[PDB]
Amino acid sequence: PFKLNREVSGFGSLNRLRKIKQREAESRTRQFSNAATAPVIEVDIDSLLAKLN
RNA sequence: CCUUCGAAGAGUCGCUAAGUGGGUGGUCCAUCUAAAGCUAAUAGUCGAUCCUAAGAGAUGGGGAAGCUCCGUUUCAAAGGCCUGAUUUUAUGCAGGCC
Repeated sequence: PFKLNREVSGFGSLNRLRKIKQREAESRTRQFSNAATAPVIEVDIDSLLAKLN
């Protein structure tokens, strides 16, 4: 398995607000319906890996 | 016009208060509302210049209505220097000496 890089790494004020903004966008990209018939969520891996590389 | 409400200056008045309270007058009555404020009518070479001596005298602080006085290192945050791969949640100075 590949060792990727986390999006925001730090706890200073700038990094803490980066974390806030990154979590705020996670409520809209990785949605899970908690249902048996939930679809498998597929996203744009190219952009994410651009963030994680 | 109708209806529902309706605060009031304390080390102050007089050691130290009150809220139909209080202040001042009159032989019970009369009159005002303090302790807040505004408002017109011939020298690098000789000396000084530099250094400190007895002493004087700022700052810190204190007294006095004040012009000013006391006190000279005093319960003052009274200033200089050095080191470092750039300082470990990521490039907002850390440590040391007198």
